[PDB]
Amino acid sequence: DYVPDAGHLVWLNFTPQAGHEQGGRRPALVLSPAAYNGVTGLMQACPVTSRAKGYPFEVTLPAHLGVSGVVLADHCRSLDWRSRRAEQLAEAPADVLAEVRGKLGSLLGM
Amino acid sequence: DYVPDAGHLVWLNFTPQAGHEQGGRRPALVLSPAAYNGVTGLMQACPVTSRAKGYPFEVTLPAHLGVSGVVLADHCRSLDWRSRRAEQLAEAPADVLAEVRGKLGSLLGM
Repeated sequence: DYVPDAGHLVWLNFTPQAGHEQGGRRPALVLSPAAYNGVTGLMQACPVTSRAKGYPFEVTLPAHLGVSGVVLADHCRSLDWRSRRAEQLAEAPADVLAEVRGKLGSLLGM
Repeated sequence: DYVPDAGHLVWLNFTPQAGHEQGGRRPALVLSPAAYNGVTGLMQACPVTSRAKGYPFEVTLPAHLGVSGVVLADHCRSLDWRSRRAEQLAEAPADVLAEVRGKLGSLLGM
């Protein structure tokens, strides 16, 4: 009965995807709250990749979480987290969630 | 040489998708700016349906844009717009963009 909540890092399959969208099973930083995620079966989450290109939209995860890679803030997507088999991994610190949101917000024109 | 820009309504294939994610070929409201869209080949956009479910995160498109329906603000996702074959259709008015952004921002925890 796990419902991802905002700030959770979950393992999720980003496949299926198209083109340059992130694919593959990897952590994902959940941005939407569990109340939405649980009522819809969807969530907004950003994939984490170990193939960091060092660009500013990549938000690094503190080593303490045990989740390698960077959050690709700009790659946030509406995801069916049951279909994509979300599995809880960890919880990101508030500052990572704030940085990802600020960067994604700038991308979305907020 | 079209690069989608923020506020554009484009026709796009939301397939491939998983599960409850919005699929199908339909309009999309682009939120991210062309500078990003053109450098990455990705964009953040929300799907449009001409058949509203009647929920608050739908944002109705005004008449006379030649694209009708509602923008599903909560279904925004990072999309490879070349893979999904974005075709420019129209430009949404600033108030639609702002309402979509405000709704999506609430979803994303901003």
